[PDB]
Amino acid sequence: SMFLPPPECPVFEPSWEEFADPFAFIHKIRPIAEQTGICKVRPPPDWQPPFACDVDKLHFTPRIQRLNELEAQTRVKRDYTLRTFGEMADAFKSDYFNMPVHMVPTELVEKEFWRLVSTIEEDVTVEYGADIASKEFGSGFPVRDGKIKLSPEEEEYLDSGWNLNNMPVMEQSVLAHITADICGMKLPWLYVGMCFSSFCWHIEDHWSYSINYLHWGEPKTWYGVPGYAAEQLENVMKKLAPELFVSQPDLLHQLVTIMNPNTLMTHEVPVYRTNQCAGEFVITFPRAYHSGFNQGFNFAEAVNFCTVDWLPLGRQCVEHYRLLHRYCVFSHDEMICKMASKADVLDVVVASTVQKDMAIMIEDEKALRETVRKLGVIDSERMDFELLPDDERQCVKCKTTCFMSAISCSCKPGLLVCLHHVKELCSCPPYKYKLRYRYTLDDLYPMMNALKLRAE
Ligand SMILES: CCN(CCN(C)C)C(=O)CNCc1cc(C(N)=O)ccn1
Ligand SMILES: [Mn+2]
Ligand SMILES: [Mn+2]
Ligand SMILES: [Mn+2]
Ligand SMILES: [Zn+2]
Ligand SMILES: [Zn+2]
Repeated sequence: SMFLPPPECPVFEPSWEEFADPFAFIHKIRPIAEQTGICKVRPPPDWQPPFACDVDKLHFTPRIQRLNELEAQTRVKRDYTLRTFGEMADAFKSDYFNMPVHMVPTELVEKEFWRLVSTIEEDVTVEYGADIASKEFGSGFPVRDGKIKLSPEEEEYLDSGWNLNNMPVMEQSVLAHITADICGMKLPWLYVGMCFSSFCWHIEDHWSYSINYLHWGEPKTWYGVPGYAAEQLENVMKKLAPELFVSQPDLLHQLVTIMNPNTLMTHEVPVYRTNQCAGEFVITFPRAYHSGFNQGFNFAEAVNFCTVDWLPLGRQCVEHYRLLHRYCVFSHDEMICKMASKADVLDVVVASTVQKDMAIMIEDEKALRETVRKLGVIDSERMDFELLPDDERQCVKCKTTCFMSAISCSCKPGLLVCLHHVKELCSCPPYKYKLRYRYTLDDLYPMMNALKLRAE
């Protein structure tokens, strides 16, 4: 056999009552769906957000993609309109199979994708569209304030919990009250697909959820691995493609690849599949590896998503980043402290969950400060870390974005290390160093206490 399709991931068909609140729904399905990494959600049949777009006025520049298994691709890096892209895309698939596009079976495209990527003699290239929601490339969902009168049907979906523009700013999102420069994680991204255009194996930034909606067009085929098996997958991948695991100079140089799910399955990594059709959602859970390809010309929209369930995994993720020397998108501790400073307006369940994470943060910080004092760092000064651009507050050694504290030395102006890397700053003795801290321990306990009062 060439390709043995992985088993199907779970599919949910919520009632209107179940669907109305996405956070409740996603919490409810977690015990099932976290075991598979991905799941598919079919909205109720009358949930039909209208899509409108001028195919001649929307412009984008897609990336050329070689389709070679295990070959390195960079995670981010010729102008088309949506019309001219669609014409290219349709002609490509039509010519590839010598058939009309709807007649090409999904099973065949999948088999052929996996043949094509493993065959060295084949050098098939396609074009992959990825674009932030913006003035120049709008969301597929309705949004306010475009200097345009919206239809009543459009207005029905402005405030939907499953309008991907709203999910990050709803009260149950833990990023709802955050306002650091992290646009990539509260704003949707648009993906214009064609036959075989592919998303390599990856997990989301900070191990966040993702929500993915296929607005229209031909299906999107997915493979997913549960969070629990993330390190098994990485070990399998490292053995077969070690070049992908060399550390990156920055966060725009991440290496990813196409890899046959049968290889993962041969090494006892659990993998699930689905074909996502127009009008369906795919949800990826924290640290759930996923990859896939498009069956044909299509239009998808996705957003990162951080719930109360995610919060403690977010802390683990930043620890894992420190161990790997990987750059952070934002400071998790900064997020926690921001939320604490708004305790009175938080959702009560969010308040309760932030309180728990904050207690861990404070105890770890207490221990770290005791440790650096014993190393002979004596001098200290308060510092408003949040005011520094990220690249001015990264640990020299592990690249973590500092917030709670860091160590500086006047012999190396502007350099910082986190409290795990006091020995990596410079050759001067520790009495010349200064502990730079955002809060005293006595500042922190009342912040956590406000959260407790809000939580009731
Ligand atoms: C939430 C959107 N986002 C942030 C974008 N930035 C990293 C640039 C992602 O990474 C999503 N992960 C990539 C991806 C693509 C696709 C696709 N082309 O259908 C499906 C699943 N995952
Ligand atoms: Mn090939
Ligand atoms: Mn993704
Ligand atoms: Mn001062
Ligand atoms: Zn460090
Ligand atoms: Zn020094």
